[PDB]
Amino acid sequence: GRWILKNDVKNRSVYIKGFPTDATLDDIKEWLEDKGQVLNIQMRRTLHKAFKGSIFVVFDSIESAKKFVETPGQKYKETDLLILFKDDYFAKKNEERKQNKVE
Repeated sequence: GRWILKNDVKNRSVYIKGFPTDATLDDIKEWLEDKGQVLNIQMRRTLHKAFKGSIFVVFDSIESAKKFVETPGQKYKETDLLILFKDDYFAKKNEERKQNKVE
């Protein structure tokens, strides 16, 4: 995270949670091919006695990645599919307010 050069990878990174218990590359790529195309996807796994099911997806165009997160709540039937952005994950993950606000 030192000196951002080339294409901003932050505005081009996306994370999705809720995939099936076997969201393999073929299964995860199947849902993306039918909605939003990703040029790079990282599968998040956890110890065998661990439960994960998370996968990071990076769209080819930065503008296309923001339009997917700016879309109203999008959930996939059968397996609950939830789309989360990197800025929000880091915000909901760290949990720390700095500037004043409603709270």
